[PDB]
Amino acid sequence: QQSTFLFHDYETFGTHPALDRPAQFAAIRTDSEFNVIGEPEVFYCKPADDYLPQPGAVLITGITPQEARAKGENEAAFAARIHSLFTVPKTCILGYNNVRFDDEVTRNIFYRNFYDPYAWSWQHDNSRWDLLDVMRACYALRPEGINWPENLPSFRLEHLTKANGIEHSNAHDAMADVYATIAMAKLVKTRQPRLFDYLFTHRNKHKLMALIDVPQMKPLVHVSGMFGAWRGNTSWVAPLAWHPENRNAVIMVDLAGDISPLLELDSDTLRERLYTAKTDLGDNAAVPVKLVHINKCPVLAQANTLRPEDADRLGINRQHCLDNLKILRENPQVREKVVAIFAEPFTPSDNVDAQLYNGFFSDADRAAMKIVLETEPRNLPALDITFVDKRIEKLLFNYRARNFPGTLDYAEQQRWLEHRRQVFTPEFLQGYADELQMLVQQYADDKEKVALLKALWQYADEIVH
DNA sequence: AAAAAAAAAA
Ligand SMILES: [Zn+2]
Repeated sequence: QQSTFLFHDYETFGTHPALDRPAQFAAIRTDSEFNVIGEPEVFYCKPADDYLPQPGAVLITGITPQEARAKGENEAAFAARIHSLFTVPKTCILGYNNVRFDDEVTRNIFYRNFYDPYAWSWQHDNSRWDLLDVMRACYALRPEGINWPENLPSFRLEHLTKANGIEHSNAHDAMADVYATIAMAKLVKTRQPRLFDYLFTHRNKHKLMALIDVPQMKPLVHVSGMFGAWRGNTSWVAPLAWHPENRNAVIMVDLAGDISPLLELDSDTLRERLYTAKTDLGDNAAVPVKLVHINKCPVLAQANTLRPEDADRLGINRQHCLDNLKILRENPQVREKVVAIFAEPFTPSDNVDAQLYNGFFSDADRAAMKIVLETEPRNLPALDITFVDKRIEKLLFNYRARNFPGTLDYAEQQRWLEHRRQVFTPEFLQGYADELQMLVQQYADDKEKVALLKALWQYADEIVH
């Protein structure tokens, strides 16, 4: 066995990994130096009878449900084959914006189809990585030897390829975006091996904790999209405390922001202000507090990694940062307040699709679920097992109804049909139809997009009648 | 060993 990178991409029918369903999946395997191993993979997913796609999404990808209905297979066979690629030992699974999007989709596909939601990402020396954050880090820290497009720097993949001399034909097709991803990976590793190798070696959470010192509030440069392009997605942060409820989260202070509220205000108002919209503040200062999830490949380094001139380029004032840090180190009651902001319960939906983060499944249940996968769908009803987790019973019905409709008996068929009738209410279809209509006018002068809106209208019409 | 449901990238 040898270490490889697996570049992957999804195209989905919507922006919500739990409720929306996937459409296309692509992947290429490569060695340490980015050379294709074997054949690229690209497949579709046959969307079930209880789902209509977001019009927005179909407009973006050009993939109609009929398209995926034809050349794709059920979500259970989709899941199974992505699973076998993802679980090849010593694989680093990566992509573009895959940590916040694609991996979430992956987790839910496994959850719905009885695979471990997470194992693919740690077991047999597996790991994940996000290339979007690397591009951003490169622009902030070591921009020399690459072109960065503007409008303010854009990190949309189609722009970064075009503005560097790489084929970018038919974007938002999965296979092409993987190729472009591979493209940016080679470039940066060539032009900036120092930063690239550093970033890769720091994808794992244990290396990152080596940088984080709560008691000293030792400052760090942090590149993250939430900081905004108007300052290169970069600032100097300090760790105040480990999040009281989430163990993979550290509470940072953005030293570039205004620390009046933290000194002045108390626990509750601050929480209110933090979740106050950027527009409803009036004159009030923003809370310069941000969570960093150490399992989500965040970009962190020692302060001096942002070099004097680079900080000059992005317009980050170092003196004002050092000013803030020194006041904070002398004002420990601030640790109290920021902890308190995050130390308050939550309610999930009664929809089992949206329940992955209810908690891990036990050993006993995995066994159970392992046996589910090993049973012929036609013998599932006869299977005599009991599950501890309330979720599993509910997932199993959905699995069966969505992937194996013919294995349902009469009463289960009647149950399913009631589900479908509860999804496709009159109020919902009107909302759906209203949206298509709106888009049809908004694109009256576009044959390509109206044909899609027509297609979506037809698919909706047949799937509910 | 694994998680958590403002800015800008999907
Ligand atoms: Zn894509």
